[PDB]
Amino acid sequence: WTATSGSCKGRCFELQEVGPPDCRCDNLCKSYSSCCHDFDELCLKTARGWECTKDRCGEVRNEENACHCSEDCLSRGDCCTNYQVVCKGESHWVDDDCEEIKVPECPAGFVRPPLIIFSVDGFRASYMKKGSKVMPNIEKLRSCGTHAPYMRPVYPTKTFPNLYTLATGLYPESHGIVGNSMYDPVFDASFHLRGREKFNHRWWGGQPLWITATKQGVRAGTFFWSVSIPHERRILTILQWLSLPDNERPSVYAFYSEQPDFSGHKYGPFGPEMTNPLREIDKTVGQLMDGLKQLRLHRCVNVIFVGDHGMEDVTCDRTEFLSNYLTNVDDITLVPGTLGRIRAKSINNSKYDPKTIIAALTCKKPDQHFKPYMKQHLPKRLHYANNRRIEDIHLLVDRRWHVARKPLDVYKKCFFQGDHGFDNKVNSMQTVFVGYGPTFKYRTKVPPFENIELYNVMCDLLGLKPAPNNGTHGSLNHLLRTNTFRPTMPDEVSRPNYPGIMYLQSEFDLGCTCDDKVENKLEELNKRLHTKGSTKERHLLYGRPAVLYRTSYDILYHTDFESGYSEIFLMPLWTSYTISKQAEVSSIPEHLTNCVRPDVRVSPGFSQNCLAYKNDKQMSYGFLFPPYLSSSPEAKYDAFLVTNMVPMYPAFKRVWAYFQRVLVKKYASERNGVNVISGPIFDYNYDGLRDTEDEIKQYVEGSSIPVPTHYYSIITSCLDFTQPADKCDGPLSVSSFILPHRPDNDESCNSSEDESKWVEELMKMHTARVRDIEHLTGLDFYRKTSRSYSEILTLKTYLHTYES
Ligand SMILES: *[C@@H]1O[C@H](CO)[C@@H](O[C@@H]2O[C@H](CO)[C@@H](O[C@@H]3O[C@H](CO[C@H]4O[C@H](CO)[C@@H](O)[C@H](O[C@H]5O[C@H](CO)[C@@H](O)[C@H](O)[C@@H]5O[C@H]5O[C@H](CO)[C@@H](O)[C@H](O)[C@@H]5O)[C@@H]4O)[C@@H](O)[C@H](O[C@H]4O[C@H](CO)[C@@H](O)[C@H](O)[C@@H]4O[C@H]4O[C@H](CO)[C@@H](O)[C@H](O)[C@@H]4O)[C@@H]3O)[C@H](O)[C@H]2NC(C)=O)[C@H](O)[C@H]1NC(C)=O
Ligand SMILES: CCc1ccc(OCc2n[nH]c(=O)n2C)c(Oc2cc(C#N)cc(C3CC3)c2)c1F
Ligand SMILES: [Ca+2]
Ligand SMILES: [Cl-]
Ligand code: NA
Ligand code: NA
Ligand SMILES: [Zn+2]
Repeated sequence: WTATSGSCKGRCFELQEVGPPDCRCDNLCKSYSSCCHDFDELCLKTARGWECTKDRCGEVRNEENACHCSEDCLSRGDCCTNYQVVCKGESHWVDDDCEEIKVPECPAGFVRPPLIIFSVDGFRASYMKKGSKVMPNIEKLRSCGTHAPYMRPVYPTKTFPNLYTLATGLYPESHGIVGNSMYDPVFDASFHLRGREKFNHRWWGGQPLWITATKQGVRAGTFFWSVSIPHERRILTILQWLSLPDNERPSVYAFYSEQPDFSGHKYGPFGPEMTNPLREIDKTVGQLMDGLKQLRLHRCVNVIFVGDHGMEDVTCDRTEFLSNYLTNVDDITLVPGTLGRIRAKSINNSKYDPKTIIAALTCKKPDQHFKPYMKQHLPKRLHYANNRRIEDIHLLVDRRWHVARKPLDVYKKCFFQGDHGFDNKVNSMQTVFVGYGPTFKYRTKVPPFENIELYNVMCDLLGLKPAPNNGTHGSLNHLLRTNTFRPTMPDEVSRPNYPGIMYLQSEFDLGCTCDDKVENKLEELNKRLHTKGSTKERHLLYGRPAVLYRTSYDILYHTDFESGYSEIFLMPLWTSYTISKQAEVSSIPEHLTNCVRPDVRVSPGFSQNCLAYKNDKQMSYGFLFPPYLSSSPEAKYDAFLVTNMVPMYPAFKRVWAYFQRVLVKKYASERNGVNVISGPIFDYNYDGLRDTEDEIKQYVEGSSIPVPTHYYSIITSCLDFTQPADKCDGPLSVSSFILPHRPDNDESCNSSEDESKWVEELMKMHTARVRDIEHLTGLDFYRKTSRSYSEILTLKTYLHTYES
């Protein structure tokens, strides 16, 4: 209940939220149906429109006008944004040459440059180039400020998950807005875009920027605008707040446009109808910049022009129907569209079975435009699993398509030509970033980066300490002129042991055999040197990874590779090796097919054994440093050490062998040498974080050998490919993957074909940031390069997408 009989007189767009049942006058009151009786009259004036004309100049103030052109409007702070242009011979900001803003140029009483976040819904990255002719204001921000050619949104590429990621620096699984639609089973409550339900605090985790600012004594304008407030009024309100006195004035502001997303859904991303919406956004930007210019703030304010997601071509006829797949279609609930989420229709139905639903959805039709996953099997780069609101069964839908339950859902709900939501690496989903102002760089292009990184920089821009978040603070220092955040490398927690030869062959009873009894002071001093690390600068090119948790591990050196071997998990945490352009691939000799060799540096009790793999009918093994890439027949023996062995399902060994035999060498050819760091990942609780030993759900049968959920590789080389990977003077180039360790290749519909037809496709889908591998392993990579730490942080956030 609201006592709407109070008044908005002198309260229009007040910053405090007034408590029920007293009537509100804030930019949220419309959404709560709680505005005072006179809110529209007083706070939503429209009389005479939004622009000054010559004949209004020097008018007598008339308080009913939307905005003013009277001589007193500047001190009142309520001129039309074009007042100075029309009435005072000034130029529009867009017509002014851009000139570097070397220092903030702020009016007295401004303690720091204010930040204005201009957020646009559905603004696809390619609009910056393709619409540049109709967006002169936005083109000026982009060209004169700092811009990325695109910015990567988060999955799902939907509005609220992405806006709240911008706000919090968190993945949707952590902030809680995991879709525009959600069921929370703990609260037994549903989230929808309609009504006031979405406003309930329980949906929104983490700490958004406006709360971060408030808690630390920086005042914030309100980030949510009711849909019925016109954009001209949003801009006027922000400009009015900016003329508040010092003590009362916010330092951070947000504007929001529902366009171009609204039209894009109707017309498709490049419908001819889309030019108008783009012009209109540009005009709104021009209003803001003109208004800042009037207030003498245009060389003071940092402006961020930022999108939430793009827009793809999607039409009703491109829908897959679960009714064509499932017999039981009425026993499921489906969240539909550009992603699918499935759960049981009724939690009383114990004939519900995820295993049979998944199997009925898997490679059933030759052109099938979606792929089913248990959420833990989704590419780790998506970070879309660790929340009770994410259903176990997920459908990744091909770009340009929808999934729906039954045909009737689509015609009793073509009425649309655009949509978004797809995998966040899809080009049509990429969105925009431009920063303009004293703290941003001048005329600077920066590589694409992920929207999860922005919260940190927004905190930097405002002098705030960010709340714990998923950005990597310092990874975007290259966007900034000043206010950089200079992180230190984390300290190593566990120091390695360096074991020498400590065990005789006969102390081992591993049930392994090797035909290795095939054997000089020339060639033995040499082998000893290798085992002492004489070739380590070749194979360990960026220093040893630091272990950031308490554990017990051994550094093991070899001619061809170096490893950090965990006595806890009985396998390497990491294995590092360099493969030059000239390296040659060989096979595993016939006599060495089943060769496994005890490592005389490591006790029996801290070794795997071959009996375990013989007895486990589901589990085989592979090796981390590939025997195929041995530098000599004698070196090959090192590759068969029990300390280089890792448990692998036969199905996964298909993938791994092809990567090791064929791809590594292909990457070395193309990249002029690669350095490879490979290892296991244990994430049984799918939280994106290294499991502790007591979190492991599966072992090689009868043993203490833990089964990895994933295997990773980090493949580094010289960004200037004229330099070989092992003699690189400059910046580095990286690609990584985190391949799921699965007992079948059901994910790959073409997997009965030759590995050359499907394995690299799998790998690309499981592309990763080095940073994702750091979280999953507790390791810190690139500790010793000649590069700046911020640059290394940027490298670590890099994602190789394979989009064109
Ligand atoms: C991306 O960035 C974020 C932020 O840095 C990372 O998330 C952090 O990860 C930490 C580890 O997972 C986690 O730490 C835990 O905090 C628990 C206290 O939780 C509350 O307080 C925080 C701080 O303000 C708050 O943010 C939390 O908010 C969560 O929950 C609310 C309501 O449910 C949501 O609104 C909100 O969205 C958020 O949910 C998300 O996280 C939770 C987990 O917190 C998930 O359940 C959701 O799926 C969702 O993703 C909370 O209100 C604390 O209790 C934990 O401590 C346990 O474990 C340690 C082990 O060292 C031990 O000392 C304790 O004994 C304790 O164990 C006891 O409880 C166990 C579990 O019930 C039980 O089994 C034991 O027997 C014990 O009794 C833990 O320290 C931190 O909360 C989050 N922060 C956020 C914001 O999500 C994220 O990891 C990053 N991702 C990647 C990939 O890098
Ligand atoms: C850059 C970060 C950012 C910018 C703009 C944001 O909304 C802008 C917005 N106006 N009107 C509208 O329909 N939309 C989506 C935003 O989302 C929210 C902000 C607040 C607040 N305060 C509250 C909510 C939930 C719905 C109740 C969401 C957001 F996080
Ligand atoms: Ca984990
Ligand atoms: Cl959704
Ligand atoms: Na076996
Ligand atoms: Na298959
Ligand atoms: Zn949309």
